[PDB]
Amino acid sequence: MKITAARVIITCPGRNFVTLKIETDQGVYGIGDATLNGRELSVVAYLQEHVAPCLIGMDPRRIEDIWQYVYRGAYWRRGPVTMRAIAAVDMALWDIKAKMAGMPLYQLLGGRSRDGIMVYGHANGSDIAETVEAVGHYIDMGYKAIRAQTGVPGISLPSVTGWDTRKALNYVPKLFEELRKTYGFDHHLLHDGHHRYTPQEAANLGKMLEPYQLFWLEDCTPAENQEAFRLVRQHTVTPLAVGEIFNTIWDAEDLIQNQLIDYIRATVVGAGGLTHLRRIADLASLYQVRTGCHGATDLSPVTMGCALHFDTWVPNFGIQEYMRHTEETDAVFPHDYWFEKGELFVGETPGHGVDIDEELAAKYPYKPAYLPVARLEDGTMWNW
Amino acid sequence: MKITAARVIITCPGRNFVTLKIETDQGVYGIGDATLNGRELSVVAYLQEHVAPCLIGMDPRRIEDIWQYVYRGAYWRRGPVTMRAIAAVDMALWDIKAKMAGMPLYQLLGGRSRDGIMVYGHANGSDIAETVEAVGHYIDMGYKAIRAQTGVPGIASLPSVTGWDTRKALNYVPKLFEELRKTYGFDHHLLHDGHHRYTPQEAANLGKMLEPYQLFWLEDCTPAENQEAFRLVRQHTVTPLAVGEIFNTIWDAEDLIQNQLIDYIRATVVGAGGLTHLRRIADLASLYQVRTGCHGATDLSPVTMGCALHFDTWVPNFGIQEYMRHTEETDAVFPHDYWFEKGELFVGETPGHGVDIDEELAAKYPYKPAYLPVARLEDGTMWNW
Ligand SMILES: O=C(O)[C@@H](O)[C@@H](O)[C@H](O)[C@H](O)CO
Ligand SMILES: O=C(O)[C@@H](O)[C@@H](O)[C@H](O)[C@H](O)CO
Ligand SMILES: [Mg+2]
Ligand SMILES: [Mg+2]
Repeated sequence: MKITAARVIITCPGRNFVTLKIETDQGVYGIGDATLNGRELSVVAYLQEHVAPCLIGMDPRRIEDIWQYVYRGAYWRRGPVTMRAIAAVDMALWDIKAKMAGMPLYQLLGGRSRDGIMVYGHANGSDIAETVEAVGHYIDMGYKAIRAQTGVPGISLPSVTGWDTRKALNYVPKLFEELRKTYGFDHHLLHDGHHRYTPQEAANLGKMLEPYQLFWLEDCTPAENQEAFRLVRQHTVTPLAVGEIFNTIWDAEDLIQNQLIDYIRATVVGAGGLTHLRRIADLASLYQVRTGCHGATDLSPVTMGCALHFDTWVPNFGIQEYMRHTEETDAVFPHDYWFEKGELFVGETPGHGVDIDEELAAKYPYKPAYLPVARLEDGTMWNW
Repeated sequence: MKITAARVIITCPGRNFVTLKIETDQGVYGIGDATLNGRELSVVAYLQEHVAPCLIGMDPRRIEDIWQYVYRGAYWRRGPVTMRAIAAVDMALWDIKAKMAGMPLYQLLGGRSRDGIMVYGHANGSDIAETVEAVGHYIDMGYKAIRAQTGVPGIASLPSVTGWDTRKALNYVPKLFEELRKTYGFDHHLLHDGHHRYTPQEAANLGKMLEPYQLFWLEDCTPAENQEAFRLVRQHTVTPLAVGEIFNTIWDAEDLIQNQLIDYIRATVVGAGGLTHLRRIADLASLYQVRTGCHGATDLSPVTMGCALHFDTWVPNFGIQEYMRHTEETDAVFPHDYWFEKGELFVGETPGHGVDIDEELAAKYPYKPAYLPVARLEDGTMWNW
């Protein structure tokens, strides 16, 4: 058996999405997500100009060998661009293998460990009053868990957002106090610090959030230096989550082994496919750390398909982030998974259950779009 | 003052090179290297399609701000492609800054700490005898330091596949160095590149066997994604350790340095985010007496070498600089102010990093796909080349 083509397909039905389709001399084919929000074309070139030509002629059934080949062979290892390409390949290969085996992907990983996949919604508001109402809305819809984010009163090319930590420190804890007073403690409440705090400030925020029993406080402080979470972990029992921007297990080995986090957010597209995410989930499992896969809209339905198959099997499953795609996106990427009363469900279609309608995809041309950047009040470049 | 253009130039005068040229509304312009061997076009896209557009209109004098902007603004941080793009931008801006100051770059970093820059050459051979001969040649050319690599007897359009067997290497390599010292004595720095082929225990074993031959260093003995991998090596041998040519940020070497597991950090100006970031890596290293030993193979353009030599000229904890000669064509395409003489490199007094690019001449050498090799164990196992 041989790979006869590895094509990259770009479409923009609501936002940019890059897909890889691996074709074989047998007919069966597979697709993988390679979308890197804000730097999409870098992965396209990585795949088309470099990886693709090497895949031709290889035996697609050798998922592990090809993963190692693309990972080690690159010589310059790890990285956002590099791992996205590897993930796209890995996803396409597992898709092919599941199809050939005639089973939905989760069966190959080890079968299902659960039925539905708990997810959390995005309750946003310009202020507390508005955010509180938004959480009520997600509660009405059947969500067992809701992430609450609020604007802080007083706070194409990349947009520029402002930030001031002291204002956030004084406001955010009031949001959650109001949420608990209003809705009680029967719901999982989450918060994304979005890399804005130093370890000490994160420790301060976490301790102030303790009486509100949050499901987790995410990406509280930049994690390039994994020891950064030590101070936070030492000063608070608020659950900690991190990892959406991670691309390999090395970005989290110390956070996990030193028990500095409760949820690992790495995704199938961000951390090199099922092959590598599995290793990350395994290490986490040893320390009772659970999966809490990132799932914003900049991850295509292909990723969500693969993520749900993963979530259906993984023992130490924690939760799955869920952001709805547009109708156009859903048309370009027909899939076998659906939402129902706060839970996602993966179908029984062989492969990861997702496909790409190339003809329809061609009707939505690439359109550049950047993620925002943040600056402090004095103009200092900060973390968005 | 504003950036009016940030163009990417591709040329292949002997091998592929990617260059970024930042222009301003003041006449002065700067260039930086963005070459990532075997994956060149991904950096071209990263820069061309995403970063360049954002640079238009920014104040080129704000080197730190722009570095932080591209580094943090990317959201998805670190990585070989990401850092190569950032390094190119940084090099071009420091180049512009030094030109505007009317001084060669090293003056801005803090002035020269030395005259010449010691380099080491590449003595290779298919077997010990041939390799011993090559070392003698390099010694004849006046090299004070020589890296000696030998093929082991029992062991470009697309990735070539090379074979590997650790046991055979372990039995053969120590004999190379034993022969070298017996033939040339100990009045020469001798270096060896393990090139990621060994596990930590095997590297400890190799290092220990090499101890009698006093090596200047044993480089990249074992994969370092897990910085703890050098702990076993360091605890079992006194042979000096070097690592880092494939690193792209200070976070790839933080623990290696602070836990004193290495003696030389090999990170480069193009691999680790430019002068701005490499300086931070050098500063951390000096606190533990770790010295610089910047990688410098041919896949790094003269723009990188120029920047590296300015950095080497200033940095106090300088150790050594790798030097692989570029082809005449490459030297013609990239006019530069630095030269070699009796085992040392010297950077010139030309304002900026002293390097430039002849765009008209560069256009005469079309890009040509070329990959690095891959290695597989005897049983077919994908390994580290
Ligand atoms: O946790 C989250 O949902 C956010 O961090 C993401 O929306 C993130 O900002 C985007 O995925 C970046 O592309
Ligand atoms: O230390 C060295 O000289 C080698 O490791 C390099 O030639 C390396 O193989 C290449 O620079 C990779 O592009
Ligand atoms: Mg987040
Ligand atoms: Mg090397």
